Amino acid sequence: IVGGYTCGANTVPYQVSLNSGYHFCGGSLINSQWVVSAAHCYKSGIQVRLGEDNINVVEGNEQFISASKSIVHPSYNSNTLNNDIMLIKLKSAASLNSRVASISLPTSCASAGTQCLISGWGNTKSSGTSYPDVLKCLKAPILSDSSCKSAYPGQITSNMFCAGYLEGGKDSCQGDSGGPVVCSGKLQGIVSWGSGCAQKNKPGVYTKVCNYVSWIKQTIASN
Ligand SMILES: N=C(N)c1ccc(CNC(=O)[C@@H]2CCCN2C(=O)CNC2CCCC2)cc1
Ligand SMILES: [Ca+2]
Repeated sequence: IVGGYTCGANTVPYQVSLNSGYHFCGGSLINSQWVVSAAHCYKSGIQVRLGEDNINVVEGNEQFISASKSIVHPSYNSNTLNNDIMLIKLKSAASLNSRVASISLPTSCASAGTQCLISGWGNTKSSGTSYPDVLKCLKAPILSDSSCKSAYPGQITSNMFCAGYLEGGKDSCQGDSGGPVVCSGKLQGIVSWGSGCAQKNKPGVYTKVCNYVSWIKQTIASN
């Protein structure tokens, strides 16, 4: 997160860290046994880290649980990043508490101008690299369909939206991938892609979760 702020410990209790001996992606807890993340975050050997603030110190409240299943959308395309969504089943259920909590799926899609909360342990620099120890936060609005397509012509599918700031300076970045965009208490986005980070006229692009609620339920119910 570039241009954001320190969230404060466990203020984003649905935020998880995907760990393979290092933080590599975020995700969102949607019930005691399932996480939503990005298909481009897929790999073998994922450990889901719940309850985290400082990812480099065991502070208390952490739950580390291996993934038992990682289910990438069968229509994911790694070139266009269409259908950039993955479900992870935990090997054991998480113990839910004030520090480890699920986030609701949407009942409907959000509209342009909706303010959302984006969070993660990704890069904090728009030029070069700096990676934080504690969780960072950014409030960002959803942009219009047309502004999104005018920024990234021929690259925005019906399964994507843009959010952020065209003037630059405030954005998600590498290492925030797979993490949440939460609007009015609902998970509406997944951190997916963009050109650079926090660059003028290049907002962030997010997977449109409302298009996947039925797929998520249907897939969890059969797994
Ligand atoms: N500016 C952001 N909001 C942002 C940008 C990138 C990420 C992480 N995702 C990525 O790095 C993904 C994975 C595959 C390549 N990719 C892309 O973002 C590549 N950038 C595209 C290429 C042409 C137009 C812009 C996360 C956030
Ligand atoms: Ca920790």
